[PDB]
Amino acid sequence: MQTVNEMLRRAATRAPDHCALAVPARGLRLTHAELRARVEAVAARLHADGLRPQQRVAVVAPNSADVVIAILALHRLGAVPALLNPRLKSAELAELIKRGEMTAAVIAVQVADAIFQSGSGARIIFLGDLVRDGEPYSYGPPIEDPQREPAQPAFIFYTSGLPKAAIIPQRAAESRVLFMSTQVGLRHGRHNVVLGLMPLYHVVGFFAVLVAALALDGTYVVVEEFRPVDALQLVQQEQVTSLFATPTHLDALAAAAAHAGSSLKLDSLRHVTFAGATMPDAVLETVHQHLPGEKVNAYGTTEAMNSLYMRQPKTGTEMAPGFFSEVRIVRIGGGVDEIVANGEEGELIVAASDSAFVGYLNQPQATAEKLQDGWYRTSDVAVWTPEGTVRILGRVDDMIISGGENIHPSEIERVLGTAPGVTEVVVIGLADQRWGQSVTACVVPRLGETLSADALDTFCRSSELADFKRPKRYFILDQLPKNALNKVLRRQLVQQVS
Amino acid sequence: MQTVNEMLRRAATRAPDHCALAVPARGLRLTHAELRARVEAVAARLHADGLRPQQRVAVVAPNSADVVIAILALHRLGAVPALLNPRLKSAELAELIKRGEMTAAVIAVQVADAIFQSGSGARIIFLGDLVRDGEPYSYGPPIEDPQREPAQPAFIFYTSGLPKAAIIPQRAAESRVLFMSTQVGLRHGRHNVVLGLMPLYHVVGFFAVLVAALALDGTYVVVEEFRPVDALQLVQQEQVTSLFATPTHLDALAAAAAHAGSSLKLDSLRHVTFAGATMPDAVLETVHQHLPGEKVNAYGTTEAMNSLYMRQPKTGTEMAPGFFSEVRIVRIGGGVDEIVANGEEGELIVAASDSAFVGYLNQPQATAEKLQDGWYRTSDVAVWTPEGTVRILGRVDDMIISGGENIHPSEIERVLGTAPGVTEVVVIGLADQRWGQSVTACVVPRLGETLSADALDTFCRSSELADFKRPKRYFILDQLPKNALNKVLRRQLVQQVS
Ligand SMILES: O=C(O)c1ccc(Cl)c(Cl)c1
Ligand SMILES: O=C(O)c1ccc(Cl)c(Cl)c1
Repeated sequence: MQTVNEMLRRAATRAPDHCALAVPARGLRLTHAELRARVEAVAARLHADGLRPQQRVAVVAPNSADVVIAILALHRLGAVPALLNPRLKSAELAELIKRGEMTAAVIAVQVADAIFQSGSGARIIFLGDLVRDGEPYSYGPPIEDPQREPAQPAFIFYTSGLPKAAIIPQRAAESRVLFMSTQVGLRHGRHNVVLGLMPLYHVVGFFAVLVAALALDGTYVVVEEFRPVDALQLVQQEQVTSLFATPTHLDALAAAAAHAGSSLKLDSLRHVTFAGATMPDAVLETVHQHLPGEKVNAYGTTEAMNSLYMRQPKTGTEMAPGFFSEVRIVRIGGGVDEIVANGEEGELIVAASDSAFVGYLNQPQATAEKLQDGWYRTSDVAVWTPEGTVRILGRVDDMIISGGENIHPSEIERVLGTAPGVTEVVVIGLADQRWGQSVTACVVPRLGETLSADALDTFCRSSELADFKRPKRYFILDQLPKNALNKVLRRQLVQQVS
Repeated sequence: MQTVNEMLRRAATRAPDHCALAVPARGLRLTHAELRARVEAVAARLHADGLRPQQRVAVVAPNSADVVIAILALHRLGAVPALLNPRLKSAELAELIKRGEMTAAVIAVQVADAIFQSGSGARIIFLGDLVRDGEPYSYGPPIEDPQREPAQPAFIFYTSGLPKAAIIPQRAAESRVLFMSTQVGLRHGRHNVVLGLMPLYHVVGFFAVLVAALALDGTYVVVEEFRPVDALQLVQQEQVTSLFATPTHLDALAAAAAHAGSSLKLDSLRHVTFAGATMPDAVLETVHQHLPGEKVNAYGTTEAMNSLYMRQPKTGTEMAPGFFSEVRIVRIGGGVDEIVANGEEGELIVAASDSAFVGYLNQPQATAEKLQDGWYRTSDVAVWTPEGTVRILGRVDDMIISGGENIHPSEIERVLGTAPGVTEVVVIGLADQRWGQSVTACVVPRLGETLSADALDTFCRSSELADFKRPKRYFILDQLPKNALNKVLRRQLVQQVS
């Protein structure tokens, strides 16, 4: 295998004086050699404080040169980084670190108060005490490089109840990186300038963006806070070659690009990648119109990384498997061998091979639901298009079944979201009748505007929606319950209105 | 890990009806699904005949759809293919199969007589008895897929005394393929049409060309016999996207392209790759002038596959390490830690990691000379250019040392090869004086022409060669002893003239 540490180590020998990390904000740059030296010193220092291989260390911080150093430091030492969204509640993080039987928690954030106070036996470490603006606090001699095994735990990332801790084995790193090469077209070389828009607590943010940038002997441009025009300036100033960004980021960037024109020079940008299954047609339309480079839509999971893709996508929902991947669509709640007839909907399952997680930390029931007989079960519904591509319909858990009929709220949400006066819409099935459940739309109006159940129904009737798909009821609301990091709490909304 | 068989298996699920193998000669095409079915049937059939996993099977055949089937069949069964240049002597092949304690030999070639007659206990199998023009002889039920281990032997390839049998472990396949992606820029997709110019008994021919083509869900175009204009027609007719070819092939192709013009449409060709360390400037010049696509010079070995490269090369001798690779230049005949001062010549050594061979079959002395402390020793001399790239000088074994001075015959050969009237030149050091050895040129004249020691000396004196580098003596010959498959027997030549 080639571990993260090895990939970065090897890169450093090939390009020791090339720029690894650029923070144009802080006027900060570090070469590959310089980035190693800090990874080594922060490593030795943690090791001098008692930290040993295989011990789990929480990391809770916004993106920064300093957290990159700390994370690779931890990995280099041998410890297992558990990367947590800093947007979680104090209560939630404290609980996850408690449940994770974690040895320490590297933080930058009162959240510190909470950890102490949860009972958890985790030594609270402030990121600024380890490294500041790329400058580490050094003490102790250099340390061993511990032996790493292919199935051994390497990194922990959390899913989208509470988030589950997916364990990423050592042998997963390489294909978690190289799919950026086989699917997206990135190649080895110092031409590589990669914009760090994706957060580091997400597997794409970490493997596909940070580690890929360094392992191809390129440069990772750190972004602490996303501002659309600022980011487009970075593309121009840094000669950015690729960006991987969220649907929301791209909408921002496309419109700023449009309301710029050839004001900004974006020619260096050859790759614009995104997980755009949930991306509305209109945004995608603006992406092709107003941003340069080859566009690649990508489908993946925390659990198995990349499973599908499309170069130059027409819709955001249909994609095909790439290198490393093997995929099936099976009857919902059936065995991994129950393939569906072509054109019938089912669950997307992907082979659980090198890139796959080895289980959810301390949750073997969840694991046995998800890893069956060598497959990973996405919980996503899909259909095989006549063109031989996979169309993603929505989550199994959001699927409304009304009068014995599969209805996917995301479809309806895409239609309703275009209705004049609508700012947000979530479609849910109410425990009810006609039967099983009834299609219900919950809609927030634009600032100042009214909405009408009647007018929205009229709008739907003029749309493409098949009859049975149309909402039977409308609730107009000032707000949707969003404390799963935005993400709507579909379950909790149902409770609120029923 | 992802083994050859797995890479091809997975591809077949993603692209079952896409064309895997095209033989435009025989008007033959096979989809990925169809190629699996024959691999399975030839597998079961060999297994029904007694063949078991880990048993070594010799393969001696020119390139063809049929040998591709047989080789993958053997691999799929579990047997270990030992691929041998069909241009070797009957005596030599019989001896290698004897030494290789090989269970059977799949052949297409009197060579059959010799094997029987060498004592060797190897069941002689004619390729036409297993599969004919893509059509296999089937019998027996389908068979198990045997368990494969990362360090377990997978394939045997022979070096350039007699050829040594380098054992290629299961875990080597992936990076032996994916360097075509990280260095050369190939990406996954059915756009991939790969021209099979390289022979299948060479690791590039096999991993970088055949397996890469199929594993990226593309098409391998079979070429039984290389004809320059024919091959350029194939590019046009088949929409070839990449070719990997020898220096000799490219010279042919460039001149045929030139003596064609836009007669031939070559636009589909995006990648022209070559191992061009020994490639003369003039040929390279014609390659950039007359062939399209990005040109990539690549350095590699049977033992460790790809170790260096250059996009858009200016000379053929200077290259830089890519993804997977780690490299050093050490003092000749010294420890792997004896790095040289920058600008001093030494031996190129490359880290022995996933892609590396695990040893030479039945030759542990040779192995211990070659695999030391985690490195693979190339036996090639190199220098680090001030630009931070590796300049390959020539083999350690051809290096002439005259008056305590390193002289590389390939350099002198490149100069002398341009001298009017010279068809071939080999430079050797004669056991002699001034001292140690004396630089001697052996030159074959062009058909009908004379050569003069005096005129060649005059030519050299007008060249770039530093004084001490100039040949002290000239032997004009009608022929150079070439029975190491062309390749000159430098040792044997020395004997002839001394
Ligand atoms: O969380 C996701 O959507 C996700 C996770 C991993 C990958 Cl590779 C992708 Cl393309 C998407
Ligand atoms: O035999 C060679 O020259 C050779 C072997 C393997 C590779 Cl990858 C290359 Cl680029 C060249």
